[PDB]
Formats: sequence, structure tokens, C-alpha cells
Amino acid sequence: KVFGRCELAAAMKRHGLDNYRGYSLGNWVCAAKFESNFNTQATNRNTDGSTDYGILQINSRWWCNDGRTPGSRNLCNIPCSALLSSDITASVNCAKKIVSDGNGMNAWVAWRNRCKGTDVQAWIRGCR
Ligand SMILES: [Cl-]
Ligand SMILES: [Cl-]
Ligand code: NA
Repeated sequence: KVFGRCELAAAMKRHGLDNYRGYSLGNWVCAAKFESNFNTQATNRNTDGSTDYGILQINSRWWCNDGRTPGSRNLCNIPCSALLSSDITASVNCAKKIVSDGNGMNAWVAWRNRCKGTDVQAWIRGCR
């Protein structure tokens, strides 16, 4: 599923991401824009052989199982395919664990390089 911007904002807010760990909703929408272009089916291979999955590009090296990242962890206890569903519950629950682990949203490289320090409220402007 390719979410609309305001559609994703509403889903993220309903699942409790707005101000989670102090990160306002626009931070999460901006991160999703540049991680996946709002596409739940997005996948990208990393240099180390792990893969990033879903709207927030969660990495099989630590967070989910895809059966092809030898030596990785599965800290969210889910198959990586669950992060590609049109229903974003699994991705949000896993993102909550990631952002709680010490480095905040710096865990998302695209957030650090393209969202951090910018006017992230722009990403929820106009939405109901
Ligand atoms: Cl915001
Ligand atoms: Cl933080
Ligand atoms: Na894994």
C-alpha cells in the first residue's frame, strides 16, 4: 500500500506514535517519506547483506527475521514480511522499540540526514 501523506499521519497518530519518546508526528511522517516514500512494500538491501523493510525501513540485522541475514537478531519477534503489510501496526510497534533503545530517531539514517533540524511540522500541515 502507498499511503497518502495525511493518511499515514492519521494512522501513525492512532497507533500512538505522535510524541512517542518526545518525537512529534511530523518527525515520523518525514522519516517515512524519505525511508519508503510512504510505501509499505518498500525493501532495500544493505551493504552487510541485511535488508530494510516497510514504511520505516526496519533492518533485519537486529529487528525482524527474514531467514537470510546470518547471525542477525529478531528483537521485535516478527517475520520481516509482517513489516510490508498494508496495516502498519507491526511496523509501529517495532519502531517504538527501536526509538526507545538509546539513540532515538538517529537510528533512521534518512531521518538524521533529511528530517532532523528541519521544519518537520510541514509534513502534517493541512491534515485533519
Ligand atoms: Cl510535527
Ligand atoms: Cl531522544
Ligand atoms: Na534478523
